[PDB]
Amino acid sequence: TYYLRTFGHNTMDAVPRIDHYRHTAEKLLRPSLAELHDELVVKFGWIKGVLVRCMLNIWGVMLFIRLSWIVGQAGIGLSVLVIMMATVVTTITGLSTSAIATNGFVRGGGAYYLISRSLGPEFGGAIGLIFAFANAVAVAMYVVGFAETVVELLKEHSILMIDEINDIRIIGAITVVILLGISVAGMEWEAKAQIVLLVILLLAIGDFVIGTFIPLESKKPKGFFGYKSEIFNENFGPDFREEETFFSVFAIFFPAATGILAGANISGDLADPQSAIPKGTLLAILITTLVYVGIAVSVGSCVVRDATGNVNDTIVTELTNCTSAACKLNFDFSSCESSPCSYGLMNNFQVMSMVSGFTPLISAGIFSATLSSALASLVSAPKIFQALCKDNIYPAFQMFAKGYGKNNEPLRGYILTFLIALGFILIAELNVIAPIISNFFLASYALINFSVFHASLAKSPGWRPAFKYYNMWISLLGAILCCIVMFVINWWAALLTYVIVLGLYIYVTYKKPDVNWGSSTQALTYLNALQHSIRLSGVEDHVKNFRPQCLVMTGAPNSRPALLHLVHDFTKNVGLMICGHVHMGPRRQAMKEMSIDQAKYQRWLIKNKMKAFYAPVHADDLREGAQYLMQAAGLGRMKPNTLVLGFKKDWLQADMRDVDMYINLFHDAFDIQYGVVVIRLKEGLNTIDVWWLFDDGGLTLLIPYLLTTKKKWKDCKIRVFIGGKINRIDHDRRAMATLLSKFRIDFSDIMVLGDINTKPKKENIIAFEEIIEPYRLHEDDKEQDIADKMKEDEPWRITDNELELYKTKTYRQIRLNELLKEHSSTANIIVMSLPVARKGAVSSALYMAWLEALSKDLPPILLVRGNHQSVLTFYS
Amino acid sequence: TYYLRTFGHNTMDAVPRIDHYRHTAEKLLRPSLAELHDELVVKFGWIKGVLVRCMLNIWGVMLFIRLSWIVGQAGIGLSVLVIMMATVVTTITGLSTSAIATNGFVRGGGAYYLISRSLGPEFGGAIGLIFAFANAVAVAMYVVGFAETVVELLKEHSILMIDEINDIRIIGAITVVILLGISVAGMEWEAKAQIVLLVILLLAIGDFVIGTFIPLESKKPKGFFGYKSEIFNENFGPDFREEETFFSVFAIFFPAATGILAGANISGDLADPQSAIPKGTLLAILITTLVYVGIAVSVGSCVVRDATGNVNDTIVTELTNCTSAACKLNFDFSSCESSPCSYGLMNNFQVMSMVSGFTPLISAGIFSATLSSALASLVSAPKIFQALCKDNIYPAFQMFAKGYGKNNEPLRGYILTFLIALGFILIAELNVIAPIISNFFLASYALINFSVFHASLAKSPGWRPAFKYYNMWISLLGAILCCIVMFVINWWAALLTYVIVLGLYIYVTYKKPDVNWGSSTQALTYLNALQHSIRLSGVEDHVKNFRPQCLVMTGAPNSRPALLHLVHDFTKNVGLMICGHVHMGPRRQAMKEMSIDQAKYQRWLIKNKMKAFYAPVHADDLREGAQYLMQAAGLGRMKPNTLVLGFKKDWLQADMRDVDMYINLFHDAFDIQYGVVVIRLKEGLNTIDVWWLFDDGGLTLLIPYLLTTKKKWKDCKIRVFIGGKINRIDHDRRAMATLLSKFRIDFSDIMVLGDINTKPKKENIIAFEEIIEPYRLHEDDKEQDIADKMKEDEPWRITDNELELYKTKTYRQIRLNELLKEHSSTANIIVMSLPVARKGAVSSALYMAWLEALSKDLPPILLVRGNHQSVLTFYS
Ligand SMILES: CCCCNc1cc(C(=O)O)cc(S(N)(=O)=O)c1Oc1ccccc1
Ligand SMILES: CCCCNc1cc(C(=O)O)cc(S(N)(=O)=O)c1Oc1ccccc1
Ligand SMILES: [Cl-]
Ligand SMILES: [Cl-]
Ligand SMILES: [K+]
Ligand SMILES: [K+]
Ligand code: NA
Ligand code: NA
Repeated sequence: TYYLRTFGHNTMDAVPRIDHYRHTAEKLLRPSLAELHDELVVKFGWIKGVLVRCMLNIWGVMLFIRLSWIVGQAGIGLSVLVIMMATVVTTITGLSTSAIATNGFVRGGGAYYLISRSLGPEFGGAIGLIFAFANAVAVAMYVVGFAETVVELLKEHSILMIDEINDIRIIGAITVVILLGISVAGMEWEAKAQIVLLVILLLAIGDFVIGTFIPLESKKPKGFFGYKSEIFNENFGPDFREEETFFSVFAIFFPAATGILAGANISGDLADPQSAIPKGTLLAILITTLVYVGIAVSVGSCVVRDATGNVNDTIVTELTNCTSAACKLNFDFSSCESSPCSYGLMNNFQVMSMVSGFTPLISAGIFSATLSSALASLVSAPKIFQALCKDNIYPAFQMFAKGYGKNNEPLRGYILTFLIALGFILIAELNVIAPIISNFFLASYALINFSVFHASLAKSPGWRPAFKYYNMWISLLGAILCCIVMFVINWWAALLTYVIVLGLYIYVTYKKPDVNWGSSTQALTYLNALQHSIRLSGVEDHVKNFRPQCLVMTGAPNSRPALLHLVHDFTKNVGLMICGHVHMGPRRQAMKEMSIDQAKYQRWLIKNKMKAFYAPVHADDLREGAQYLMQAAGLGRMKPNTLVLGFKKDWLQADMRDVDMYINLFHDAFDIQYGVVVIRLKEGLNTIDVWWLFDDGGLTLLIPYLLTTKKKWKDCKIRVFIGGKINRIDHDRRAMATLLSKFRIDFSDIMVLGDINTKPKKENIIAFEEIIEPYRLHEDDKEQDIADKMKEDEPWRITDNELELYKTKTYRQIRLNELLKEHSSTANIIVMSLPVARKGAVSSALYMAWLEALSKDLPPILLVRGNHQSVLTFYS
Repeated sequence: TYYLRTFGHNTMDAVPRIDHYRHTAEKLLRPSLAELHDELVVKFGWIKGVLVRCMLNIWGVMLFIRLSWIVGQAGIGLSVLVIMMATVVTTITGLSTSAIATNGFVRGGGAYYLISRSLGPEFGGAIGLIFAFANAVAVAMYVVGFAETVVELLKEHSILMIDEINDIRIIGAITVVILLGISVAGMEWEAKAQIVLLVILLLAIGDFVIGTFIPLESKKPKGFFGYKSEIFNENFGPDFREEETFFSVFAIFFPAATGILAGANISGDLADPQSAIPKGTLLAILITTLVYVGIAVSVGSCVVRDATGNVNDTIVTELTNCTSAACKLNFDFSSCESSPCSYGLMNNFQVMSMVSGFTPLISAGIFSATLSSALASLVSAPKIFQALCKDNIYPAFQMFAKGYGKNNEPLRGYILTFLIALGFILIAELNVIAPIISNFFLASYALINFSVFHASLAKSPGWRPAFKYYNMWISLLGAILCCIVMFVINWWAALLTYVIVLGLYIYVTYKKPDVNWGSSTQALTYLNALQHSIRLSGVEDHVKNFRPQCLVMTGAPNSRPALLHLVHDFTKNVGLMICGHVHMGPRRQAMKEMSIDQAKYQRWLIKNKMKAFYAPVHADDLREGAQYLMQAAGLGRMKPNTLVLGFKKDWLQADMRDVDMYINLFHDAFDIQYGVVVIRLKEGLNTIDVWWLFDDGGLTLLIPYLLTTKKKWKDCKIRVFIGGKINRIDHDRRAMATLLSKFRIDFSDIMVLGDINTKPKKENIIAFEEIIEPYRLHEDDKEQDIADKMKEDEPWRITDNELELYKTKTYRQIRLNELLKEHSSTANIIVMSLPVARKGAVSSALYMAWLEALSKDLPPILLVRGNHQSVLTFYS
């Protein structure tokens, strides 16, 4: 029966499957909500790819040469502490790297890809460039270590080509060329070389361990004695026998702990990360740390610090106190504290190859240790560089993004890193440059830990690490410790690397590349905005804290640029600006139109440096869309309180439905207690005159003050016009002066006008009547059928009863325009009180004609009507 | 002739008057917008009340006693440097005080009133308590200085009552009693006493200056020589003949620079501030600094450092070189370096009373200098205390706010400060206390400067200070310098004062007093929220940055508390919660209802730790108000994307118009790309089962993950139910497991059901039909009048054609409820996919019955339908 078929076969709705969430690597092409609702070649495992590579990269030129010197200059306990501090740093860094790795599929590159996809392209580009350069230099430094041991073994025998430095450069160039050859040959060959070096190095470590368990009398003159408790108690203690300190020993040891990201830098060639990187990196760190601690302890409890290389030392046991621990085992290697004696645990770096068995085996271990790390860094650098260049963060380096072969191999990057390493090898004296490279590595580790902390601070639902044990405070502590260790090693190198990081960050944030990766920075932006708004929602309103929160019915924010600039003038950095656009038409097309317009106009607002919000709505007409915006726009206490309208210039030649809707917008704004600002200015193209004739709470006074508080209008002086009575001009002038001095509003002059409430000129009244003519109802000259006109061609038709009952207001508007023409004709901008027409008593056409008559033939003028709630105060 | 009357007489709209902005000190007030729209005893001047008080408070014990010691230890140049540094601190503090005091009317109080009204009651209360205590201690300090000079002048004669440390207390108690008496007498009496002390002190200064232009041979054995250029060139340079440094000298000098707020603590008795405090304080600071500099230079270029007072010191032109500025004038006061000589600039503090003429005049200058400052502190402390107590910030001190007499005089505070000063006088050894009091004053000054900087960083339109020359960077610099100077003297005193300020601030912010003064803190809250939202508006959306932005149709947010808590569970700290309320009725009453409910419900939300926004609207019905909210609610990119509704539990016993409106809310949400979440739980009042059978983009999966994120559901494990095919259970289960492992969604078990698509039980289908019957159209048994029935009692009437076209979907809902009953009966919460009914094809009643049949008789269940835009991702 079909009752037992595939669920979801008898419906259009699709069951969840991986094909709906897969970008490119289809099935059923998951149905849209409308369709359901609308009316009808080389891959490595974690062992060979991560564990082995990190293992080899960590173990370099120090495990077999300089570690004994460290256990000599500092005690066994102090050496263990030095090891454990860097181990803690690398362990926290590895935990953070794992947490970043288990968040999603990592395409290619290493630490760069993780950092850039975690917290964006600025830190990402900075750390990518710095880490790539650090690996390129580390190639030269490991090769220089190889050259040093080669020339040392040649000088031990009878062989020398040129001066020691020149021979070092000559051999190092050859080895770097050979390493470039192996790297170019491909990744499988690199892996084979890596595993053979791993087995040789493990054999060398076993050789050393077996050697320390078989003491011989030939090495008795040396420091070798074979795990004598006297040596243990003697070497346990900080004997710094030169211009050396604990911090300097830590600075010397720290480069050994690096290389933890060799496996993570291969992510572009791993079978799958999110399973390989975490366990491989953690196991590598654990094993390397255990080996370091064990070998340090063994060499400290088996070799004495000072030793004289002569069989002439005797064990006769003659009369001697010999409080030192050298004599307790025998008289060999004693009393070379007066003059510099040849060797021991403080003057010999070959002691590792001494206390062992087969010494050429230890030399081969040296070669393998220093060459595996160089190969790892030489592979690591171009992968990171190519991953960063594919993103085109720095357009100048686009050439190095190319790949070759079946597996994308950056041969240009290989050539570039080979050239950089070769250049740094010819110098061959890199002890000055080593702290800078260590600080670069530390900066990369610190920003990895900060990446985890920052992604955990922002609470993005898409953070979701698969790897547990990644506490955010532990990662923040790891970043802090990385910075501290960076400063401990060569303070000025740390300052310089901070300078480079900051400069690259600024350059990237100025270039502003067009990439969107869902970084933790954007999530943190959202979280900050939400938390700040929630905090603001609990703040009680107060009069001194009032701001003009303006909703402007600009439609497209491009139609009236000058108007939007003017509104921005008294809103930018003070209050809120919402650009309201109402879209009409069929719903399906209008939704797409709004989606396109939102992006386009928000981008235009950002590009033109406007601090405005775009608020598009869909409604059947302008009035109800404005109703939507005036009822619901905003969030919490950031809702608008003022409606800003551009003057309807074409109302004379337009359908009176449109002007009726304009005036109804006025009425609705007054209905829900909004202030209204009407702006009339010439869109084609020093005093600010404020005619404050009616008390609206002070909005018509507050707007021009905010105008003068900006640099654009800083040179314009506010002068005030108020209404008064003749023969009392000075009294009212002084009252106004004291009133706005209590408001601390700077003014240049106050003009009291007594010519208001006087009949305007005959020509002006004739012109107003001529303008009014085609909108009169003329009920006096008509029969009772005019009531039908009052319900069909209306309520915009102008009646005779209201034209006679409001003739005072009409004359006041005309006379006020005459006064504005006579006085404020040469003002930069005019702010004037906006008349309020009582709803249900004044037709739309009469209101619009009042505004036209009052505003005609004037410089930029603002008609303002406040909410009649107090907006100013003179109380503290 | 009425055309020339008062403007605004023939209209209802008023003209701007002072009475419209006056709290209590009439007229007809300002007419409301609705009315125009809706259809039918001691006061001081700045000279006496500020300038004199500040000059008297600044000049204390040091001006006439220890200034010479400072000029002796440090050089003339370093003395001028110390004076200028303290002057810079006090001048920036005075500019900041001026800027704060020229904003609004300052009722009473002093620096407390300014600080509290500028940046709120927390810092305000802290600094009020600290400054009041500091002035109370300073009373005892100045009284102790007066007692010390009295006892010194008594010991110069043969008079002595008891041991010096006890005679000091005996005299100091008497002087503090007399000071309390004169303070209690009244303001006018205190002013007269201050004026006479000012004239006596000016006479003493003139005495010193007149006596320095009169070199007498009787004072020649001492350091007095009378402006010899050798002394000028010799008294430069820092010769510290003790364990004293430059910083210690500065610490000794700084208490002389304080007292700059004496005229600002009298603000409650000034004729008018905003004009008295600025000019008076600045002029007082300038005058005091000029006098300090002149006195330092004069006494440095006139008196030598060391002087062995003896007539036997003569200069008979003996054979000697003596390359020092002692013999160049004469042999007097020469060679007292082997043993400490009796006096001079370094060993004498009475040198001021010696250089001058009449010496008792200088002693009276000492007395006036100490007593005027003590009186100023004793007056200022209770004024600040009673201003702080009138606000009830600390309700334990409410008894100290009451005043007696015509002018409100805090007599209780007077007794309190008298008792504190008397207690500190009995100790009589306050040199340990001194750094604490200096640090208290410095903290007060620093927070004044920070008040100006804060009010300038926030850009409140109501900041508007009347005093220019108040650059905010200079104020920030002054605050930083005040902190630095606080640290320079007695670092641990600075730590202690920071501890007290921090503790008082925490206590006040925990007590949360009910005041609202329009502080700069609230303005900065608004500015920060706006800036963060503007920054967020320029952030491109990404899939892994998606958050659930939910608009919940709660109505009153306390009607369904369990539903509100559940929505909060997956919204708190992640995404946005908007509580939508639709208000109906007449507009005039509904606006007032909305205004009341906004405050009430926002306060209720805050008081229950809910991070939700209240969004009330006025609309004709629920549907169009919800349309308002879905179209316009939110600011920028912080707009809702999901609609959350509670289940209509009473839909059976309700008018079908309401349920039709509910289902139309569903359809409208689906129309504009909104997810819908339906929640059905018992309002009366461990696994999370997710039955997500259709791919909505992942919202049905994302919500219960966010549920498990919270600590309330941290013990609940997500287990998943999907629809599959029999005999392919394991393959589908594995596919689901890998899909949600790529999503990093932790699950306990996956259950695949093949029993879906099978016919439900007979009893359940019978019950569904019985519930359905009352809303059936039954057109098969009727005539063409059913078409009219399908237009009036409609479109909620259920047709037979759709009941047959969607019988499979009905059976699926019933069967799914059976499966939920048998499987998820014990779950803590159930999340299930929400069926999508195609608009125009399924009646409202059929859709509601589908939901009811699906979710009936179950634990708390969520029906979720996502946007069908991708919400999860497995890409990094
Ligand atoms: C940034 C680390 C890159 C390799 N450099 C580093 C590696 C190791 C090691 O153990 O991997 C040990 C040392 S060190 N302190 O010399 O013993 C190294 O410092 C060098 C090496 C050679 C030239 C100059 C500095
Ligand atoms: C916080 C300031 C309160 C007054 N105390 C202060 C005032 C003046 C002055 O000139 O007004 C000078 C000094 S001084 N020369 O440093 O001792 C004063 O320190 C004293 C005074 C007496 C007892 C202990 C400390
Ligand atoms: Cl690394
Ligand atoms: Cl003060
Ligand atoms: K290493
Ligand atoms: K003083
Ligand atoms: Na290596
Ligand atoms: Na004084």
